[PDB]
Amino acid sequence: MDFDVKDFGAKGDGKSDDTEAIQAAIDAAYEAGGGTVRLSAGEYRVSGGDEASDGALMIKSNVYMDGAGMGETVIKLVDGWDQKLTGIIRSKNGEKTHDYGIRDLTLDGNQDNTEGEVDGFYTGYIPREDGADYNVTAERVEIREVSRYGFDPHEQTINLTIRDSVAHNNGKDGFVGDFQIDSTFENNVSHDNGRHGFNIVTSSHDILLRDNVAYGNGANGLVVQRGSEDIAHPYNIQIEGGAYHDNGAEGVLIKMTSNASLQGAEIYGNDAAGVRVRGVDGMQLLDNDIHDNAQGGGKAEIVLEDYDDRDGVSGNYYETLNATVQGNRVAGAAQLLSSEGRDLLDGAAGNDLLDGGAGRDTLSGGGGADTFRFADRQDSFRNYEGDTSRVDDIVDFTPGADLIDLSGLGYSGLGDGYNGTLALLLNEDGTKTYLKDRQADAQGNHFEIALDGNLVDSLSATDIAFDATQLELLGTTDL
Ligand SMILES: [Ca+2]
Ligand SMILES: [Ca+2]
Ligand SMILES: [Ca+2]
Ligand SMILES: [Ca+2]
Ligand SMILES: [Ca+2]
Ligand SMILES: [Ca+2]
Ligand SMILES: [Ca+2]
Repeated sequence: MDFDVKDFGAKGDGKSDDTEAIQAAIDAAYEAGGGTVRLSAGEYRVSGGDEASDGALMIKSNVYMDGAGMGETVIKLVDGWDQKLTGIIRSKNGEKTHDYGIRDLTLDGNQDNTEGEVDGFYTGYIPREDGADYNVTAERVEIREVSRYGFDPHEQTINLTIRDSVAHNNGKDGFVGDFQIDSTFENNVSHDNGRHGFNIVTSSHDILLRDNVAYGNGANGLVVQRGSEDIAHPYNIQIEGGAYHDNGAEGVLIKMTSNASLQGAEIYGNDAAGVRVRGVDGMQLLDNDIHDNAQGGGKAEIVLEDYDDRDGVSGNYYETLNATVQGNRVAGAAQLLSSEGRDLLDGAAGNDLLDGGAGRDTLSGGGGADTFRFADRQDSFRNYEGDTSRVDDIVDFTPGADLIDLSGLGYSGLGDGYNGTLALLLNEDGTKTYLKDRQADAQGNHFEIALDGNLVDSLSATDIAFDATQLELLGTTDL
């Protein structure tokens, strides 16, 4: 059978302290080897213990707590509590608790009637040490009015799944995954939180974020970040679907992360850029709908940039690398900058800036007047003796609108390809146009740019900026 807290003396009347009865039900379920602790409809008042790590209710291995539904079963911190409480429901610190979860209930932090930092649901083994909770589940759970963190799974947790859950009106973050491994957040809503809707931090890796919605938060709707500690970066973070809109900061912020992907999401109405990527080694930005961002100021809907933490906790400089930005609808300017490696960068209807950096890159501007910047002669070249092509190709250059920014390369204009000029040439097929420097460097490399189509007769000098003054007069972007 199931274990009913009201059979253990829980009143569920909104005043009596039901902590002991709920914990007795949990302990009885544990003694039998596992089970379900069921709470009928009602408001159950709970309190904490002697220490912060005691939380309020200590859930245990093989024990699931199952209420009557969000707003129907409410576990609410007692009025006047003035003690920091790390997890109204939590597992034990120093124990690798496993195969437990919470279903069909509301956790209420009673922040209006209590003092101190309170978190709703807390998991993990020990900060900074090895060992993990595993097989943790939260389904159809609402966490509200906690002072710091609504859902705060922590270090370490393996195979956590939070689904169909809501976190709202919490102090800092509705959902925060700290060192989650092989974990899934799906079909959740995080809104009206103090700082973040969703926060993936502290070396979390192999995380799926599917069809989540974040709005009304004081900062990012979703942030994937290393954190404030000198620790390993998160990696393998796959965001699919969902919406991140009307937040006080960027819709989606990804910084100091490896192999992150954001696909199929709707990102609009945010105060900062819709998508901001800072020092990410491996970033896929695919088939998103990004519009009407930067509502509190800013010039870009999408920002790709590095992160200089040389004066920070790590002392390192992190370059954004290995970017594939394709298929997005972006109703504004996109700053698509990358570095060494092959990058595929596609703009949208806005006035975009594209620079793939070193390596062989494929650039396309889409609609609007787009600037394609080439900042170094080593960033696009062909070696004829080796018959090796490392030539950036521009897919859809439009001479009447787009601009090639070569202002820092020391070329003076079009010509025969020697002595500071670039030769405008057509391939023998008529399908490709080339801007070629016919002078080889010491390594036998020729600086070249490939443009798909036949542009020998329409591409002119005013389409290329050869120095700083020409860039000043011809610039197509505010970036
Ligand atoms: Ca239920
Ligand atoms: Ca534990
Ligand atoms: Ca464009
Ligand atoms: Ca590149
Ligand atoms: Ca264009
Ligand atoms: Ca060279
Ligand atoms: Ca390049």
